Amino acid sequence: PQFSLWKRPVVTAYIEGQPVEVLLDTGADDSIVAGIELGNNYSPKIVGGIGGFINTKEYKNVEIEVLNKKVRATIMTGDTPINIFGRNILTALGMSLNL
Amino acid sequence: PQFSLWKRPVVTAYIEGQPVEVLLDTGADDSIVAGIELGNNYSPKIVGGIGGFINTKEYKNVEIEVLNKKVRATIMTGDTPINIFGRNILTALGMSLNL
Ligand SMILES: CCC(CC)NC(=O)C[C@@H](C(=O)NC[C@@H](O)[C@H](Cc1ccccc1)NC(=O)[C@@H](NC(=O)c1ccc2ccccc2n1)[C@@H](C)O)C(C)(C)C
Repeated sequence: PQFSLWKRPVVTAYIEGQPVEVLLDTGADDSIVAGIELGNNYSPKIVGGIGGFINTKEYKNVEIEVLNKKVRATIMTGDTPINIFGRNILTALGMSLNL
Repeated sequence: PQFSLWKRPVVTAYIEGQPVEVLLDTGADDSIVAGIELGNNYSPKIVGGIGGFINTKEYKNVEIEVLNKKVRATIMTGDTPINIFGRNILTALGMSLNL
């Protein structure tokens, strides 16, 4: 699957079985999701954007299913308007930017 | 060119002859750059991400040479910690996201 960027590259993934829409982001070093419960086992992390900082709850070894593919990675959780799949997940999946 | 996503997909662009290092970003709707004087006629705007928003200057029909191509597009200027080329530019170069 090849995505032209005319529209945002958005897909449906299941995080630990819960379905969500995520933006596949080659401009995010990290993945951050909002409104899903991931559990008690996390670490406070502080994160940056264009806008400014945000504090997140950091989950590791999270079961992800996206694009007919199974991965495990670090998910952070927080106040994010759109949910984002960064370069850590993208790499694990085998995606690439082409020209 | 293909960009594995292991490291940030960064490249050298010339914006009106000035060289710049930029982020190729599938999760950026707008293109935003710091430290170039693009001049006088612009339009007052805002740009936001994670953490919040910032004040920008919107210029139109800027000349850019990147990836061995020549485009003309809108670039904002503002105090971004990293220069970003969003989907508006990527779409002009004919870049795609693949798996
Ligand atoms: C360290 C943790 C990670 C967390 C993502 N942060 C980074 O890797 C830093 C990194 C970064 O923040 N990358 C993510 C960026 O790619 C984010 C992703 C995104 C999309 C949509 C909504 C929110 C956020 N995009 C952006 O910052 C661009 N934003 C948007 O396209 C965008 C779209 C819709 C929105 C709706 C409401 C509020 C904000 C909205 N922002 C901006 C350039 O125009 C730098 C500063 C280098 C670009």
